[PDB]
Amino acid sequence: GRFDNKVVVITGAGNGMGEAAARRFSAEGAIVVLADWAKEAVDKVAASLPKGRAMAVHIDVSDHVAVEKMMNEVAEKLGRIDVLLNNAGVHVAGSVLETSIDDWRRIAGVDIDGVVFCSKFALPHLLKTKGCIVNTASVSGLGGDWGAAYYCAAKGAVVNLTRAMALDHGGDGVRINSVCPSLVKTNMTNGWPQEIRDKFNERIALGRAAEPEEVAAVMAFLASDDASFINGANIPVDGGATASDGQPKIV
Amino acid sequence: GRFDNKVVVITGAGNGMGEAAARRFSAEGAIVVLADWAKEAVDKVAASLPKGRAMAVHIDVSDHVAVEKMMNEVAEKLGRIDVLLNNAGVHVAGSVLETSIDDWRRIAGVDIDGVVFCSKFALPHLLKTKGCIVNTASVSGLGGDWGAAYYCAAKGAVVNLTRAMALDHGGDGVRINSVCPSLVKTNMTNGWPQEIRDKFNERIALGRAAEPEEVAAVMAFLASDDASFINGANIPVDGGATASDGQPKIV
Amino acid sequence: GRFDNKVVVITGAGNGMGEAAARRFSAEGAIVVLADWAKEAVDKVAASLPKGRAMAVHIDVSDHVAVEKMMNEVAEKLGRIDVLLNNAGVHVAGSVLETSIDDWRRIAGVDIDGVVFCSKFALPHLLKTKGCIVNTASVSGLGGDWGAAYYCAAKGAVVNLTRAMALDHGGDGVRINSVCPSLVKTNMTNGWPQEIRDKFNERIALGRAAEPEEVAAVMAFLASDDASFINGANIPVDGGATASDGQPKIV
Amino acid sequence: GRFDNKVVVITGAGNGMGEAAARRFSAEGAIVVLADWAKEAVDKVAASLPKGRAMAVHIDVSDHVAVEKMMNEVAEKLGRIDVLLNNAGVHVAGSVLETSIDDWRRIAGVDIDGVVFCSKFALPHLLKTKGCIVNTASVSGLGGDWGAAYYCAAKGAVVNLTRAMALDHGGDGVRINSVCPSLVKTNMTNGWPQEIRDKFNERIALGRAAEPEEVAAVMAFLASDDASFINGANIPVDGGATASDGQPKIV
Ligand SMILES: NC(=O)c1ccc[n+]([C@@H]2O[C@H](COP(=O)([O-])OP(=O)(O)OC[C@H]3O[C@@H](n4cnc5c(N)ncnc54)[C@H](O)[C@@H]3O)[C@@H](O)[C@H]2O)c1
Ligand SMILES: NC(=O)c1ccc[n+]([C@@H]2O[C@H](COP(=O)([O-])OP(=O)(O)OC[C@H]3O[C@@H](n4cnc5c(N)ncnc54)[C@H](O)[C@@H]3O)[C@@H](O)[C@H]2O)c1
Ligand SMILES: NC(=O)c1ccc[n+]([C@@H]2O[C@H](COP(=O)([O-])OP(=O)(O)OC[C@H]3O[C@@H](n4cnc5c(N)ncnc54)[C@H](O)[C@@H]3O)[C@@H](O)[C@H]2O)c1
Ligand SMILES: NC(=O)c1ccc[n+]([C@@H]2O[C@H](COP(=O)([O-])OP(=O)(O)OC[C@H]3O[C@@H](n4cnc5c(N)ncnc54)[C@H](O)[C@@H]3O)[C@@H](O)[C@H]2O)c1
Ligand SMILES: Nc1ncnc2c1ncn2[C@@H]1O[C@H](COP(=O)(O)OP(=O)(O)O)[C@@H](O)[C@H]1O
Ligand SMILES: Nc1ncnc2c1ncn2[C@@H]1O[C@H](COP(=O)(O)OP(=O)(O)O)[C@@H](O)[C@H]1O
Repeated sequence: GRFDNKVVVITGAGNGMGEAAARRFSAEGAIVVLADWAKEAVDKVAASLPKGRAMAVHIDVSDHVAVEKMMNEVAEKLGRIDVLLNNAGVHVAGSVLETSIDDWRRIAGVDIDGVVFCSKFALPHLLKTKGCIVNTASVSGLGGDWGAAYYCAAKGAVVNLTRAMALDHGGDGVRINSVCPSLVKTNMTNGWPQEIRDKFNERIALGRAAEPEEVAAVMAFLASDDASFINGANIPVDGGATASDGQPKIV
Repeated sequence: GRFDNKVVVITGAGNGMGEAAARRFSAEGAIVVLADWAKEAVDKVAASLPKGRAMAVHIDVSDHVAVEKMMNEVAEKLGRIDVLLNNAGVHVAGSVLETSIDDWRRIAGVDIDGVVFCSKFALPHLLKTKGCIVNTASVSGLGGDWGAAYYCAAKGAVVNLTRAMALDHGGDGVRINSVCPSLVKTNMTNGWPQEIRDKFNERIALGRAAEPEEVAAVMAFLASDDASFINGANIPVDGGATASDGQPKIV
Repeated sequence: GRFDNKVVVITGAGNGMGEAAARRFSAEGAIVVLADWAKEAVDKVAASLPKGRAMAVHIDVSDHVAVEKMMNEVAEKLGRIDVLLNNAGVHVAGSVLETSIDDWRRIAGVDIDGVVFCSKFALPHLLKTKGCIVNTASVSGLGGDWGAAYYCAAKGAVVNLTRAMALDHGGDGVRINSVCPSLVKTNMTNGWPQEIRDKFNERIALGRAAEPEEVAAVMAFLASDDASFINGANIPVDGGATASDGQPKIV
Repeated sequence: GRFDNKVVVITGAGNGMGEAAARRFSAEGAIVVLADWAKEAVDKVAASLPKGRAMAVHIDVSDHVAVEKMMNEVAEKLGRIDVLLNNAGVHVAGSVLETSIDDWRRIAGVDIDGVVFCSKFALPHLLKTKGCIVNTASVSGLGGDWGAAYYCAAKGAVVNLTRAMALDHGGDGVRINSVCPSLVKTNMTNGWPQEIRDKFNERIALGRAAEPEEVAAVMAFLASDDASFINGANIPVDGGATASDGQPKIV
């Protein structure tokens, strides 16, 4: 019962890590708000969890007015917010020469503005509960990739905003951390050519992709009392990916 | 002259480190495009430099339409672009709880969008000259501050965009690097109280604020042949600030 | 019990975070080997734990002959090794100009050699259990201090040895990670003056020193199944210390 | 004449980067001490440089008594030391399971003790000239490699000792920085199988190995007045290697 009666708001709750986060927190006694643009996935997850202990909601995290209303209505209806998981995301592939101003606006709106807005509007509620924030960043926020320029800029914004907010609020009893996953098994990635999955298994020392549960576990730890002295941290959940200096594996 | 007949585009060239960069590159033979939204300031710097070797451009770098036009106009008139200094920036002080959505739009528009747009629209021209980009990020992009949340997110994006674009374009002969200053003596920090400045002399092991010329020296180095194997680097120009683990002096 | 019948070897187990780790793992069902060169201290901790579930080993971990023997003796008697906590450490204060070659030999022998030897001689046993290593490094290994030069070099080695061994062994089912505390309330720092401790409450955003139990909590997490995809990570347990760019508070 | 009449002591002066460093500094007016275990290479380089402006000397940098005598004799004979280049090195290949205690002693003696000892004994001389230190670290000190455990520990010690010493001495006017090269063209590496050199050209965005001159250039910059505000920095000279989060290049 690590999260007994704690109110956990999950943005991007309809993706693999979002759903694994929702089930892990629920299993540990949390009341879970599954917030997402899309309705089907979060409605199905919410319906699968204990009645009265899960609600699905529509949100555009790129919309600060909608975000502010969502955060106040959750606090009004459930009386508290204890945990924010900023798990919404969009990915676009390409260099800045292969990706449009529009692509940049899309990445920035969800991957940066979403973290800024949901953290700003949850914080007054988190300050009352001495709750915490866990951002879903990425190894792509700790270092660059080939062919994901906008994505790397945005997750780099999330990684450093995590540090800055942690300094601003940690002394008022609200810890702010991120998880920085590498390759996570979804149907997107299960479908990838074998040649591509092999290149990931070579660069990742554990030699496999993460299960979404393996990332949700770290999110749950970082929201737990055991993480009482972890603040402003960007935890690589990457089987060793970012532990390399970038030099090739030779035997 | 290290920069003899090289076209150097410098955003935020009307003041501080941009101005110091304009004088240093001009002294070393560069033709300098001075871009700024402070029309009088940038006109004065432009006019102070050798006739026919400097042109002022009145531009808000947050405007992708204006930026695209400037980069193509410069290329047409001067026949080339060798160096982009993404130096234009604005600061705002406070946590996300003390700074408005409008403060965020101002920070993100100049400090992220301006870097993204100027990089994107210069790059086709830099690919022809095998030129380079030097972003002015900040130590505020390599880690967090207390009370500059939006600025830290923005410079966070600049730091990781520097890495990603370096991976994308280095193989095509275009190096992308940043300088990451700590306290520099400019209009951006001239209002900051004495007790904060005194704490900077403690946290910076060199025991003083930087002169703008000291950062312009590193921008010139990073645009030089001597930096031919430096790519995707965020060079701290901070007198040791980021070298510290954040702990106070042990003795 | 998360660690039911797991053999956990803990260096520096007679005091501070090693002791707290011994109690936490023991509480969670571990059989604990308590290694220390403080024979009375480690005997007292060992004797305080459940009978037949703890053994004290009087060892100087800087001694590769003694370390090789302990690791093989433990494996013989207990039939397995599941977890190594490389926690033993000594501190010395000063620049290289104020600390002797003998100070360096003491720092390097315990703080680097001891980690290297214990890791090397445990690893054949951890490969059989698909166990893990948790190094106790320091924020003093992720960046510099004023006046702990030798200690910073040593913890520097621990941090990057953690990354390299993670790449070497993660694919064989052995995860290698560190915890990087800042100020923790132990014998190592109990002599440090009040003015320095007060500065720590400023530089640590949580505004307090860590309890040893708060670091032992993260060691237990990193040795747990919930850390199944964390490998080669240097987890800061520093209340935000390393999240800062080193600058003093901006407001 | 950037280094006119400045006394530059280069350890490891007989290797590719050592010789390129010696020629670059000499070209800029330096008086160069070429210090190395081996005699032939440094004698030949010294004999090739202006008479009265270069001397070759034997040193074991693993020997603190010999190092201390060398530093005092250079200061006695030439009257000053302005620059230390800590460029001595030994590499060993393998995990900790493939490399002996002896291998560790060899790596630690030259790659750590050499930097500690030469910096300790030069410093009193550098404090009189407000000179500087440039450590030859490695990307292998900024992150791990597969199959170089001891090497990664040692260069990780050099990277963090650089930070610590920079904090200790930068306020007394002695800046301390490192260069962190990746693959550098030598005959060792020119001879490598094409399959291995291809894997380096893939991970390095510039798509090639560094010339030793490209690393020497960065050493010369970091010792120059242009680097007046760079202190405690570990400059990647790696064509982008460490700019990657470790994820594979996919197209
Ligand atoms: N001063 C410091 O201590 C410090 C520290 C770290 C980094 N920086 C960065 O250094 C860069 C230069 O700032 P500075 O300290 O020289 O300040 P400054 O005020 O002296 O100069 C900044 C210049 O940028 C221009 N500018 C701002 N927004 C613009 C826009 N939208 N379009 C065009 N021009 C614009 C301003 O008019 C001004 O001339 C910024 O990116 C800043 O964030 C400053
Ligand atoms: N949207 C825009 O077009 C826009 C927005 C911001 C500012 N600007 C331009 O910036 C310029 C200044 O406007 P502002 O409101 O930012 O300015 P301001 O009056 O706030 O002054 C800007 C900075 O200059 C410093 N300063 C004052 N006197 C100075 C002097 N003699 N020399 C150098 N620095 C001096 C101030 O202390 C301050 O740090 C104008 O040209 C304005 O058009 C453009
Ligand atoms: N206390 C802090 O603020 C702090 C901060 C960061 C990291 N650390 C690290 O935490 C670890 C634990 O230290 P602590 O703070 O719990 O101190 P402590 O003094 O409470 O415990 C350290 C223990 O290690 C033992 N030890 C030392 N050298 C040994 C050797 N050669 N062989 C065997 N045992 C040996 C000591 O006898 C002692 O029991 C160390 O590696 C230390 O560097 C301490
Ligand atoms: N070469 C070796 O074998 C070696 C070297 C160092 C110490 N040790 C062992 O460490 C132990 C202590 O020796 P030392 O000289 O390091 O000790 P010490 O007298 O310096 O005390 C060690 C630490 O314990 C603290 N302390 C004092 N009273 C305490 C108490 N009642 N409970 C808990 N902590 C207390 C002290 O303030 C100090 O921080 C001995 O068992 C000694 O054999 C081993
Ligand atoms: N504007 C938005 N507001 C709220 N949630 C959003 C928004 N944009 C994307 N999301 C959600 O973020 C989650 C993560 O997106 P993504 O990383 O693309 O997941 P997946 O790869 O599994 O499709 C999704 O559930 C998606 O619907
Ligand atoms: N104990 C030592 N004292 C002084 N110089 C040393 C010592 N050990 C190695 N060196 C020198 O360090 C330099 C760099 O070594 P290394 O990296 O192996 O160079 P290379 O790969 O070109 O042979 C060499 O010139 C070598 O002789």
